[PDB]
Amino acid sequence: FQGALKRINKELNDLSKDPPTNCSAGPVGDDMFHWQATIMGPEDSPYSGGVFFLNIHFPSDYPFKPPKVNFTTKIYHPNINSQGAICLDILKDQWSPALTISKVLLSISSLLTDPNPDDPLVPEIAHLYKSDRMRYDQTAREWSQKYA
Repeated sequence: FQGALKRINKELNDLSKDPPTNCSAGPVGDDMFHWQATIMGPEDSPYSGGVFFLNIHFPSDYPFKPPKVNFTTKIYHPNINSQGAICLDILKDQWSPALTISKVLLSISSLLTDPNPDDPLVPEIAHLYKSDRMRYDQTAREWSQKYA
């Protein structure tokens, strides 16, 4: 998309002018299609105080295809797997070119507060979330401390 860079520039400027709460992101190096992000664990969650890094790759077709967002920090969450993949609706079928990386980051932060156990990337964690929520919560706390 001859116009993807202009849009990533628009978004860089606005994540700068009006940043998402408990989040930051920006380019890494001379490669504008490659961002990194930091998300602070939300306080009303077992991720509280944890500091999570994310890798972002904008597709050549951006904003028509969603960014590919991966956690680089290890994390115990039913919608996030070993490779850092995030099962999030707006990264998949609910993407629109009218969405922004800021909105993506805020939805990820909401996902940390409110997991979706019924659309899991990790079945065992999802099951523990539904059946013994404090076991999941304690582990999420342990992992936040060890890895984040």
